[PDB]
Amino acid sequence: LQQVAVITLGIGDLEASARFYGEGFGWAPVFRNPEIIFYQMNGFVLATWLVQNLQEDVGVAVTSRPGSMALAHNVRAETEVAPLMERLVAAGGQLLRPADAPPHGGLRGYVADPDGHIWEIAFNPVWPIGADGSVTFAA
Amino acid sequence: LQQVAVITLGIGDLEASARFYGEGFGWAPVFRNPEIIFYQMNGFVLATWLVQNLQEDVGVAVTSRPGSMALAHNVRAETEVAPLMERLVAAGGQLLRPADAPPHGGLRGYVADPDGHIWEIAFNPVWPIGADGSVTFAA
Repeated sequence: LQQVAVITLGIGDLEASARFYGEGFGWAPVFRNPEIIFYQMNGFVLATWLVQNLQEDVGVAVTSRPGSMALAHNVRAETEVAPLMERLVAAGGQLLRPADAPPHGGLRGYVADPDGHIWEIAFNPVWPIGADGSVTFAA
Repeated sequence: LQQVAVITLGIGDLEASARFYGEGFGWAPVFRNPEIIFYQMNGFVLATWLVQNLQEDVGVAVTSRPGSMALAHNVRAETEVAPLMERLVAAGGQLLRPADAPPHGGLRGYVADPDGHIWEIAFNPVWPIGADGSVTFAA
């Protein structure tokens, strides 16, 4: 089945990460200990694990730097993009691209978390957002 | 709201990537063009976009190498971990860690896609998997 159970991001400091996701996104953890934090998302779990521990679990050297990837958070109105991005920046985020209209229409910007993981904050009215998140592609 | 709308992975070759996700995971795209492929997942969309295009959209230099992250796919029985991993490897995946029992119990291994993005194939009976994916953390 087409499923992702957990998105795990390697991080360097739990407090800094918790600040970004908690004070920036307004998310609350479902689990937390000195090495990992879990947030219940729309169909899966987001985990922020200290890099040393992630690397240890994989068994091979895993870089601490962000990679070729971006996670998008879609909002319900164009007026929500800018405000949310400001909140992320105020919570330790690094502004990468101020919100503007992408080729595929709508409005989107980019902000990276404290560890460099890229987040796209976007308004894309073409893709339905269900009652409890659940985003579905639509032509 | 606690939501991820899209997980975008930067890739170098669509055919190689499509082979891994299609022949390895058995997933089918909902959208595809010469630069990007979208797969409808459990509450969100997985996108594999040519790195040049991803970098262009963010506006800043974005590495082509994988980063400090891992995506997990949870199976419904311990006997499914090994077979699925073999299929991923046969589809171009790189075996990083043969399946074994992690500290938190269960069974899990790691295989990276053609571009280096790390996938954990795991059996974790403690976390419920709903009718259409939807994985939820449970103590």
